[PDB]
Amino acid sequence: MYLRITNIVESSFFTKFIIYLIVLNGITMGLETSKTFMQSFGVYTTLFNQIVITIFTIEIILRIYVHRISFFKDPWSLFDFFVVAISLVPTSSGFEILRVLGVLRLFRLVTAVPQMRKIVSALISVIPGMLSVIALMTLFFYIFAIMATQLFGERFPEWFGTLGESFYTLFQVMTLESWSMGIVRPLMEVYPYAWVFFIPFIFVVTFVMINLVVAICVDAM
Amino acid sequence: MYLRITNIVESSFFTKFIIYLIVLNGITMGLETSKTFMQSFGVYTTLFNQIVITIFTIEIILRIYVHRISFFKDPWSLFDFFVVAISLVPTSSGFEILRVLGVLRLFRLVTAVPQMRKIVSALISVIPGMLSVIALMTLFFYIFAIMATQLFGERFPEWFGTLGESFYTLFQVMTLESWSMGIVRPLMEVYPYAWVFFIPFIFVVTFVMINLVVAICVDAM
Amino acid sequence: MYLRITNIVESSFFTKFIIYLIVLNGITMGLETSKTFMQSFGVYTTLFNQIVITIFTIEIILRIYVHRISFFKDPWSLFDFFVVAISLVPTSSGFEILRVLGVLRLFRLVTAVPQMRKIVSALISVIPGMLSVIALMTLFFYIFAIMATQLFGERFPEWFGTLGESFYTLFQVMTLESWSMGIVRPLMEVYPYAWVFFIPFIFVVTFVMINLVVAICVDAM
Amino acid sequence: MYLRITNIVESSFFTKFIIYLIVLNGITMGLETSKTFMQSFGVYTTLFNQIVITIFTIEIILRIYVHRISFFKDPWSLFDFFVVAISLVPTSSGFEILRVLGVLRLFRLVTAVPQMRKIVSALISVIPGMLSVIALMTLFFYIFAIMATQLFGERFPEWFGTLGESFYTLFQVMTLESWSMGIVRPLMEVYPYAWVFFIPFIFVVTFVMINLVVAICVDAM
Ligand SMILES: CCCCCCCCCCCCCC(=O)OC[C@H](COP(=O)(O)OCC[N+](C)(C)C)OC(=O)CCCCCCCCCCCCC
Ligand SMILES: CCCCCCCCCCCCCC(=O)OC[C@H](COP(=O)(O)OCC[N+](C)(C)C)OC(=O)CCCCCCCCCCCCC
Ligand SMILES: CCCCCCCCCCCCCC(=O)OC[C@H](COP(=O)(O)OCC[N+](C)(C)C)OC(=O)CCCCCCCCCCCCC
Ligand SMILES: CCCCCCCCCCCCCC(=O)OC[C@H](COP(=O)(O)OCC[N+](C)(C)C)OC(=O)CCCCCCCCCCCCC
Ligand SMILES: CCCCCCCCCCCCCC(=O)OC[C@H](COP(=O)(O)OCC[N+](C)(C)C)OC(=O)CCCCCCCCCCCCC
Ligand code: NA
Ligand code: NA
Ligand code: NA
Ligand code: NA
Ligand code: NA
Ligand code: NA
Ligand code: NA
Ligand code: NA
Repeated sequence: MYLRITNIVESSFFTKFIIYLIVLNGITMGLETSKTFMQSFGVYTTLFNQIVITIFTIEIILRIYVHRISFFKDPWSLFDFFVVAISLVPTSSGFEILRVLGVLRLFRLVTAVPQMRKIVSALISVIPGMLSVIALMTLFFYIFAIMATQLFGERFPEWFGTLGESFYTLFQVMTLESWSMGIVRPLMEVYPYAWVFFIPFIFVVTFVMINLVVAICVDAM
Repeated sequence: MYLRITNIVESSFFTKFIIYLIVLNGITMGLETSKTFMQSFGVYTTLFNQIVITIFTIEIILRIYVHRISFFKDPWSLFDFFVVAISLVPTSSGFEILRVLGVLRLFRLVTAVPQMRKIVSALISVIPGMLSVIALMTLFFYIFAIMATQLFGERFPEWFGTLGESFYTLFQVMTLESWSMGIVRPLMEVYPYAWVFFIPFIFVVTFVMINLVVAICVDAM
Repeated sequence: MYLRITNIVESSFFTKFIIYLIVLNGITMGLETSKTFMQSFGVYTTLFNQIVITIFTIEIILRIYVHRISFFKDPWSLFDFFVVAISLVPTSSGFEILRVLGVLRLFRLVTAVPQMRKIVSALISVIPGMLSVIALMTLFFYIFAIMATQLFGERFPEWFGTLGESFYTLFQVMTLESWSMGIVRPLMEVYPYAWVFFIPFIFVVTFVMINLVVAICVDAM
Repeated sequence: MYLRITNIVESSFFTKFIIYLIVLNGITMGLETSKTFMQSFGVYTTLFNQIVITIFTIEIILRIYVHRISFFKDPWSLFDFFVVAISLVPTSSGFEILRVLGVLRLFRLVTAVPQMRKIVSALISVIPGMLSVIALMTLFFYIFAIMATQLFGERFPEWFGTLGESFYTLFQVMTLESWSMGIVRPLMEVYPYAWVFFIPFIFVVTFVMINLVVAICVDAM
């Protein structure tokens, strides 16, 4: 019977039907946002959702027999697998984080549809030639996060009280968001030389970012 | 008589006259801004405006006889047509949006003048090789807008109470405007892990923008 | 005697002496910033300044005889000329704007020193192949400035009350500075669809900027 | 005995041991951040730290005998030397800046590990072909800092009262952070034409940054 199901799974109908459900489930997910819609067509949509996930677990099961070991060596299938399993976890229990991560299954639209695969693939293939710079950056943040924590955390707990708060804050400074009016001007009211820490930080982190972007421009070319 | 008008329309004088009215109408539109100017030369300018639009409907009518089917297959002509038709709708009725969309006819300066067409054309031709990325991005926002709405909308209605509000807020975050001091620091006062949602969002959305620009740099070359 | 002065003007000493005064005057200008320095060495520096400008008017006069018509066809000489004339206007009278524009003479360091000329020249030569885009942008701003003025100026005078205030505000939105928390969120409290005006504005203006930068990247390459 | 130590120092074990201590010290530096961890394992970590720095002074001393004059002509060795010497200065005395600059020794991970050297080297080699532009920029800030100080410092001391304050504020404006809502809108309430100073400043400074990046894009290619 292997070939009988294999010709189902491999068919255009099968794929088109799945893509059809993605778009349908996607639309219905946005409708579940409205409190109004849910007081009317609430149960309609709730049952519709348990229907789709069933059709998708079957689909994933059918796909696995047809592909066996090849399935679990396909990034796109693994994604499909993990995103459907997330969606499988019971409505209650633990936390509702899982209930929300369910919406991630709309990314199956990238999986099921080629051309989307193409862009995602292109975007991703750029990432390996970045990891050395990313690593450098992460070491850099880690070193300045520790300095900021022990230089400013006592008198500025919310922003630098903790290694994590300092990472967060340093990230924010990197995006240049309120770095002066909101963080460094207030800091200087106690520590007039705080600028000797953040200006060089901003220069480096910006300089790197420019280089990182240049990398992708030159390397893709 | 066809050719008699065709030599009018196709002439150098004709175009130069029209461009002359654009610049004249454009200048007059900026003066209609001054409350002072309107209490003096109010009626002067109001009559001048109904005159020009008449001259432009004639022009569009003349252009259509001379070009017929070719006219409505010319992007620039269509623009000219639609931007003049907007301007034709009566002074009152419905809303005053139409009175304002009238000023869009100054983009007729781009139509009437070559060299302008060229740059607009150059800018636009870049857009097809972007739609896959734009599509990816739009799906991306939609998935995160839905997550944010159901994760933050209850306790943060202004920013995430509604799918549209979440789209808006997520857009703002993408521009990096006040994303931390204005949105994510407040959110974390209730949801200490909100940062697990917005930092990866900012990374992805930034990464893409960088790639999108790299695309245009490499692809234009 | 022409050649006698021409060999003075053309000498290394002459140029080196002038550059020496630039750096000296530049340093002294920063010292004139200190209220403390001026209560001590105030008169020392004040006389020193009238000395230098004299040496520079002579220099410009000497240079003109040696170059005649060629002088006033040299951008760098013209700059040198106009920046020294600004500096010549009496200490009082009219406004003190002139007293401040004097510091612009430190840009003579770019003039007098080659290599600086080289970078400035390189930076400038890029500008012609931008003017079509700049023109487009300026028309664009002008059209949206007028729309914003008549859509938001009544209820938001500070930001859109006037064509100029609208230009200013639209510029600010373009830099993405507080565009949402500071301008468009407040606007939406009265005009819930204000977002239909500013989001498309931001997209266009950003898109253009990206293209403009791409232009310089591809064209220099 | 020279060669006896040279085979120690030059060995694979030796380097691997040192990198092992870097990562160990780095990890331990991040734990010294926790107030909790220090009341427990406080002395454990404090002793561990004086141990490592000893091991590193030995290492630097061993490396110097093996390399002599070549050592102090190696950028990476010099860094190693200076970053370890910082770490040597006694726990108290003067200020605690030295205690903090100690954490800079984690950049030893860049020294000790190849591939890291490569990226740092790649990033740095880009800097020479920038110094002309940096120089132009520095002159530029200096001229405008002086203008801003004497135009705005009297009525706006916090932001422009002093040449250094003006440098700081002008830097912030360059990052575009709150330049309008936070600095130029307030300034205009007293000086309605302040915009004639900051808009052209923002244009020039932005233009240059764009060019500077274009330089690195074209020049790296
Ligand atoms: C890799 C480059 C970036 C690394 C640069 C790190 C430099 C850190 C700058 C210090 C910023 C503020 C730190 C600070 O503690 O505040 C200023 C202190 C004065 O306060 P402090 O003495 O700490 O005691 C606090 C008492 N209170 C609350 C009443 C002020 O007094 C000072 O801290 C003065 C600091 C001036 C010397 C710093 C210049 C050294 C640059 C590093 C050179 C080697 C690496 C490149
Ligand atoms: C490639 C094309 C790009 C065009 C470049 C755009 C440059 C436009 C600069 C206009 C900026 C002036 C705005 C301003 O100063 O405040 C707004 C004022 C309102 O002041 P207000 O006190 O209410 O009354 C003015 C009194 N009056 C009429 C006797 C002068 O109201 C006015 O000033 C109205 C002045 C409007 C003149 C605009 C002329 C631009 C030519 C347009 C060329 C293309 C047309 C399609
Ligand atoms: C590679 C990226 C790494 C992250 C991927 C997923 C990792 C999942 C970690 C999540 C674990 C912690 C999240 C969590 O506990 O939920 C926190 C809240 C839900 O409310 P909750 O904190 O339980 O209620 C406290 C407030 N109260 C008591 C006053 C009601 O809701 C929140 O704000 C959580 C923040 C959202 C993050 C949860 C995952 C969404 C991220 C999906 C996209 C990530 C990149 C693609
Ligand atoms: C290529 C290298 C890049 C390295 C990647 C950097 C990622 C580091 C993530 C650290 C973020 C965690 C920060 C955080 O959660 O809050 C700060 C806490 C303070 O909390 P606290 O309540 O005060 O006490 C902690 C209790 N304890 C010790 C028993 C666990 O204090 C701590 O959590 C201290 C934890 C520090 C562990 C850091 C390990 C990073 C390895 C460094 C590798 C390179 C070394 C040269
Ligand atoms: C191509 C760029 C075009 C601009 C180039 C130069 C054009 C010169 C136009 C200046 C004419 C108007 C300036 C002016 O009136 O001075 C305004 C104030 C001085 O105080 P003032 O307004 O007289 O006092 C009123 C306040 N009160 C009564 C309470 C004391 O001080 C100010 O805030 C004026 C704002 C500074 C602009 C003056 C020129 C400096 C720009 C130099 C760099 C421009 C680009 C390189
Ligand atoms: Na301030
Ligand atoms: Na703050
Ligand atoms: Na805060
Ligand atoms: Na807020
Ligand atoms: Na808000
Ligand atoms: Na506001
Ligand atoms: Na305001
Ligand atoms: Na302020």
